[PDB]
Amino acid sequence: TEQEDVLAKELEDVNKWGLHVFRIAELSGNRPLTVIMHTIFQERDLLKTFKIPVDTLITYLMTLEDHYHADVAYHNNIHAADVVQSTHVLLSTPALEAVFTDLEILAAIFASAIHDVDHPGVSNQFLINTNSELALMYNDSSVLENHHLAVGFKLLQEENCDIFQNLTKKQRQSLRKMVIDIVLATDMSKHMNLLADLKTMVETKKVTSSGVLLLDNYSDRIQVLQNMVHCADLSNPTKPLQLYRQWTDRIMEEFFRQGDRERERGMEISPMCDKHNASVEKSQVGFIDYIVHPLWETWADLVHPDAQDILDTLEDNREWYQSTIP
Ligand SMILES: CCOC(=O)c1c(C)n[nH]c1C
Ligand SMILES: [Mg+2]
Ligand SMILES: [Zn+2]
Repeated sequence: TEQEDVLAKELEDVNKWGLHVFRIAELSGNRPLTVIMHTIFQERDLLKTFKIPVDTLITYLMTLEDHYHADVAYHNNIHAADVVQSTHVLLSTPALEAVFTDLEILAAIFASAIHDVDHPGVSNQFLINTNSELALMYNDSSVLENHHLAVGFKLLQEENCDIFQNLTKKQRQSLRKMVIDIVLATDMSKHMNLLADLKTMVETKKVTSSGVLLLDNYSDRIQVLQNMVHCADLSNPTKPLQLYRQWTDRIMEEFFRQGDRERERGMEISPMCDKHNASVEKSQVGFIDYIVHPLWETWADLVHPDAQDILDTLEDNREWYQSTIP
């Protein structure tokens, strides 16, 4: 049908920053994670490399996607698809050419796909403050992130869902460890420490004559993968403005809903969650200045000059949001 043809055409931009992910979500019947993951797995020849049966991949992807909440405005299957595709583009950076193995590539992409699964639309701090069952289970540390991992891995056990069935025991152990290390690193409470270590690597950077990064041990390799997926997670402000604005509307909706729950419970309303006392534009400029730009400028230095266009877009968007403040 016409819908299928237009979807296929939009998916031709899968290797580009600024993919029309919302349009893909609409055209696919709200299956952006399934179609984008499938497209990327075919593009990178991952099904053949890891002997993943196509039916198994689609079954797992659809099940995983079903565990993202359709009533959560930001932390849903569209965000997951976006982080997956963003990681996919970052992995193709010329400075990282042939740096990571196929298993490491698989781990980064899989981690991106499951990284927010079953997100309830409220923060770790909210879960801790409300004495939730999740915070009790996880002892207040990386509560959501531990849960996303547990669900992502548990779903592999469903009927015809083990996409890693033909990996060796060693490969399965290695992939699991890498995925856990990556998703736990998406917890924002770990941002400052991750950035500090990324800055240290940039200062002690070792490269070939062409500018390709030389990473030998696991500690350095996983650190780059952790920061890569963290950058992908925090990539909305670096995308074309039309996309960024849509992501902002979505996170503000989610935040305001959390603030409504806090207000009625007599709790202090979390930053950016009070719909009656919000400054959306000022908050975006602040988030770029204090979190997103420091991170992306450091990533840009690591892969210089491959991320210049991304950094340029970030700065363009910061300038535009600032202009909306009288
Ligand atoms: C698109 C704008 O996103 C944010 O402001 C934001 C913050 C702050 N925390 N998480 C997100 C996604
Ligand atoms: Mg998360
Ligand atoms: Zn996320």
